[PDB]
Amino acid sequence: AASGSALIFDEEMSRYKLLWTDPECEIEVPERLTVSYEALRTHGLAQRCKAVPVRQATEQEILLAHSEEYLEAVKQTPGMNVEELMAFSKKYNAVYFHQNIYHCAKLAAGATLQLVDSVMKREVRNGMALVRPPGHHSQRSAANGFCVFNNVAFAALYAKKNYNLNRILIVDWDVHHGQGIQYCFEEDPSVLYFSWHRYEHQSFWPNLPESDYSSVGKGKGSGFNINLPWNKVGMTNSDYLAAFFHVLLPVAYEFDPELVIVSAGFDSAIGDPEGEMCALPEIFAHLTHLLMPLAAGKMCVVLEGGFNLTSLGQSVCQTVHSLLGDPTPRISGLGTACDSALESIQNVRNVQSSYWSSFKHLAQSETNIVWPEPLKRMPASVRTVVVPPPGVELTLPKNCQHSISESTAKEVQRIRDKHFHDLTDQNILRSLGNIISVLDRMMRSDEVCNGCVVVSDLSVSVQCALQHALTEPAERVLVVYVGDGELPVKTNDGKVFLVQICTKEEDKCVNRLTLCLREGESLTAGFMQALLGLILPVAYEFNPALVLGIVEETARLMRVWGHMTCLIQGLARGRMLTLLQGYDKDLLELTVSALSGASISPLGPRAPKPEDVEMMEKQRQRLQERWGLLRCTVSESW
Ligand SMILES: CC(=O)NCCCCN
Ligand SMILES: [K+]
Ligand SMILES: [K+]
Ligand code: NA
Ligand SMILES: [Zn+2]
Repeated sequence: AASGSALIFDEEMSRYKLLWTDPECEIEVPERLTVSYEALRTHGLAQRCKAVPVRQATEQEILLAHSEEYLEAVKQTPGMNVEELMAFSKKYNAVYFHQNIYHCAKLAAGATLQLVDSVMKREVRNGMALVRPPGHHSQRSAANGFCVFNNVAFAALYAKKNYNLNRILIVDWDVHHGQGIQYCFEEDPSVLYFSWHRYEHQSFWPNLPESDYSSVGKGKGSGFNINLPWNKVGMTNSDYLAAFFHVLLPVAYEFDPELVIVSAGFDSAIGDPEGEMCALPEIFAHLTHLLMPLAAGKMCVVLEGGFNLTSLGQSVCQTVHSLLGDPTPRISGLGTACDSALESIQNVRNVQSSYWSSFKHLAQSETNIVWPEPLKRMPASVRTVVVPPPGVELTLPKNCQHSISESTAKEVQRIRDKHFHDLTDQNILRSLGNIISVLDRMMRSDEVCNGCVVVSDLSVSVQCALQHALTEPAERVLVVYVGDGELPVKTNDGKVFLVQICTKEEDKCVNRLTLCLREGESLTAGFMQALLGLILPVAYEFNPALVLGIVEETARLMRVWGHMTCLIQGLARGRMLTLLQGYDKDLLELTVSALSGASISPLGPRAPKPEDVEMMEKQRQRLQERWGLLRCTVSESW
């Protein structure tokens, strides 16, 4: 199984720049690359990546996406003087040429292809290419918007040709529309393109009618182009995460790509002069994290734009941190998307409702500048500690470890002699020492991040885990419970949110999300739909300090548990304690595997039950006034 993250970079791509006055182009500078790599070096991230050399894209590789006439014309720019380079540049929109830019464009393209090969040959899990010039605006026969050749379009076409891939997802979180990518694949259903972008009702460059939400692709490609226009500046973390939970992710997990390519422009970050958005660099840690369960983690991140040298370095670092599996930073202050974003979100969901299962219920009435410096991120010495039943030894990943001090044993006796007088079952009393011992390593030590304990008696286990977390203190605790019945969990004072997956149904508490999913073959689609559209929005807004997972022994869990514990590690810096009632070798191994940051096997294929969709939207109705990140329509004003 693949391990490690590639970092592809070369100083040569910094050796072309603008040679005449042009305020439109002067923001695209060599230092974008140098500042980004040096930021990775400063924080020790570059040294943890597998360096892979750049190469030149060949002529034949360039012809995958560009015309012979355009290549031939660009191939002549190395021989041009300054006056001739200016005249050549003025044939195109917002792009400049330089004696060395043709060379650098072939390197940017070759670097991208190197990244695709390293990931697809399983030599690395994932990676990032820091390249200049950017690519996503370039077109079959035109340079455009600082881009000469379309690096990310190359990558998808190359992955199709050489690895026979049938489904590729391109995520373009740059603040500009990648119209070159859209045109490239607009008729191709094998490539799903998603783009958000500053649009302002077509008044923002590149001012194209087809960058609007109504361009869904053409022909056999209808539905595989998703545009989410931002019609006001100042979009925040909440807007970006609402886009992901309510548009991108439901479509991505349904599509089930075999490879993910990110057009990663960080001009969507606070401080950027082109974007004027307000999302913090930390959000890219989560945008990366939320996509990593796709395609068994095979993700190729390719630099596009980003022009505030400081937000640029910090957002690059947050992305590589997540590629390396480091714990995600906590995002505070999340809430409803703004009205203009909710309007863009409802509009794209409505037009896409003809093509995607997650949105299908919408089609019928019956169903319907300064910001703080990012904190340090670093992997735990031992990421995951495990406490199997006594005697059971397992083959653990190299970053896991098996489980009991005297300090702890006195605490268990104190807890026993106060709250469980009649308790003598020394197997339960063992698990209490394990829970307290594991939690203390999780909360106190930076050396342990999360853990999993097998228990026998849920009530005493859950009470001791929760109460020990709440007095540490962990300001807030998110409980995720798979099972029926009521637990010793009080959700009245706002310190606990309880997500419960059951079979019965329910309650009026707004600190509680109960999901009664009908048994059958459609539960996997239903669970994933609840996870992305309900569980994750609430969990993100709640912002817990610890996540407590609980699985009843009586409980189609194996198919989705791994996706949940991977995605839920976006909360609480990955600090999750899972209690498994009873020994199940497979469930315990999958839990440890996902907690430790291993790749998750893809879901494959379908469509969920209408009764389940109805049940889920009733929950959204009931909760979205308190938890606004749940909202995916504009609220009705009085
Ligand atoms: C790569 C990129 O972000 N290009 C933006 C072009 C701006 C034109 N005003
Ligand atoms: K974009
Ligand atoms: K397409
Ligand atoms: Na110009
Ligand atoms: Zn851009």
